[PDB]
Amino acid sequence: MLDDNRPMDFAKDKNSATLWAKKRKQVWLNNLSKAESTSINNYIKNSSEINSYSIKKKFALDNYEGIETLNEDLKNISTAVKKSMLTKPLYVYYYEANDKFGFNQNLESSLDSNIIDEEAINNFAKKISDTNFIQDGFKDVTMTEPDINSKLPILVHLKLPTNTPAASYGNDEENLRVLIDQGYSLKATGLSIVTIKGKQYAKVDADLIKQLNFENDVISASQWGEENYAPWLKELTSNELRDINNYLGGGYTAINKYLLDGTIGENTSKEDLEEKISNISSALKKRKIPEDIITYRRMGPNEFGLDLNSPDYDFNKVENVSKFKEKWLGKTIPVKTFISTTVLSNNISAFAKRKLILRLHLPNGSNAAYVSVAEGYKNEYEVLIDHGYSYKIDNITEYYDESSLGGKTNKLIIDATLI
Ligand SMILES: NC(=O)C1=CN([C@@H]2O[C@H](COP(=O)(O)OP(=O)(O)OC[C@H]3O[C@@H](n4cnc5c(N)ncnc54)[C@H](O)[C@@H]3O)[C@@H](O)[C@H]2O)C=CC1
Repeated sequence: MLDDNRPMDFAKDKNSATLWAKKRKQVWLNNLSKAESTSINNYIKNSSEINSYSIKKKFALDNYEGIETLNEDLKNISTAVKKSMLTKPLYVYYYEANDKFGFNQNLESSLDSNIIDEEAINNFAKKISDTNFIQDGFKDVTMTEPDINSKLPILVHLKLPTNTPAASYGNDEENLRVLIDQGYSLKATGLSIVTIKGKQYAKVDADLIKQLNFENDVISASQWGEENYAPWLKELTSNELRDINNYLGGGYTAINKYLLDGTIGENTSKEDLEEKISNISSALKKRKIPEDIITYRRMGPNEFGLDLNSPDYDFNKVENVSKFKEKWLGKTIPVKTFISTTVLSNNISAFAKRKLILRLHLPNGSNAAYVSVAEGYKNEYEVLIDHGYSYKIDNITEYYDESSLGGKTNKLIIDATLI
């Protein structure tokens, strides 16, 4: 009922925005548990810390204790906002940085700070297409077109669909914000220039979408693999099953080395390698990925032309993160090798200290399989991707892994699209 006579978009009508939010926020607060009241209060005081923490937690090792009360806030904020789901779409607004669209070209013209550079905006148009932008942590927004200057170059005009958990909160009763639950992504649906207060901003029209992404959800992940790839396991020829099994159990080292640059062990044969590759690849073509899905990979430095002892690989120095972002952002990288990925965001013991975390949008219809359906892959959550695809690099986001086992280092989250 609270959405009855509001529009989908309040535009600049700050007064209508307020009336709607007030009645909504009052009812929602009286529906909260004390633990939820407290956690939403914590989100007002330090939303940044909480959101940063959600990232650390999801990419952690299994035995990650973390910080107790922020585990609580993560849960309570999530259950809180689910008590305030929209009954019809709501457009919302917020100023945004270059970073969140993986864009590092200045959008301002050099001549007039009020005027957007034409070639910049053209590259931006290319860059934001064919990409779902994952939004980490919670996202709080506003109800109307901002009326004040921004130092940021972009205005996002974001459509929240029906049933989005989206709660009215805040200290300023005449400018209540909207608190959006975890787990969502952004898909652009338009680009234009808007002029607010004499200045031009790049306006991104976008839809808020939900991609399948299990993060730490082990029960859901495996249930998905079983349902979608047990028949696949049934149909494997003997040799296909054998050589998938060889690959998985340690054969990958020699197989991907060979795919990468043709290396053969002296006791190894060329023909054995080619036969193994042909049986694995043929297997990976038998049942296309049935729905868009995020998968993850702890990547070694060699995958970006870096050695473990290369100086450029020290991401604890600000300068090295910048030159890496300079080098790979927007780039398409061919992948000659099979790609071992995991559908869980969890760090993995054998690869705990790798600094490069792939977060891959794996499209419907890709030649890949949930191989851990096979017997004796308890605790394995692998999707294996056919060789010869490519990475479109969408974004690079740093976070700091404080853990002793993780390597007490900054690490780079590489959002990418398989093409
Ligand atoms: N790495 C991961 O996140 C996952 C690993 N696994 C399991 O781990 C084992 C595979 O270990 P990995 O080291 O991931 O195998 P891999 O053959 O992909 O990696 C071997 C080494 O070669 C490098 N490399 C890989 N692809 C390359 C390319 N295109 N160009 C240049 N260098 C490249 C890697 O950085 C790594 O140092 C398998 O048993 C698999 O089941 C399973 C799921 C995910």
